[PDB]
Amino acid sequence: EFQTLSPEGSGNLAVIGGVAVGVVLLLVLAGVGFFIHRRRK
Amino acid sequence: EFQTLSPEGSGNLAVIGGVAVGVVLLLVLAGVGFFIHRRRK
Repeated sequence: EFQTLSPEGSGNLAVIGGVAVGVVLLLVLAGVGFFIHRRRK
Repeated sequence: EFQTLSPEGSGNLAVIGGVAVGVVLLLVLAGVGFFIHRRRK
């Protein structure tokens, strides 16, 4: 499930992807961050 | 899959939030969906 959203901005509407996308990635590291080591190894 | 497109639209950047944001919400329901009863206990 490889996916890559290249940077595409025009003006003020570009800020949408920047924040939106940025949130997605952060969501992964977060959940997958503790959900991967919730009880250590 | 995407069809019916106008010859000139002043919102090509809007599609960013639509997809980006839409993905975020879906990410929650997904993870929180199985992570709510994963392996039962």
